Amino acid sequence: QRLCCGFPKSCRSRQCKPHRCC
Repeated sequence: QRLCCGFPKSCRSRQCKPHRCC
């Protein structure tokens, strides 16, 4: 889905932090 890099709500996760969108 639009998780970690899709929408910023997932960027608060440890795994999502280091993405290009995060």
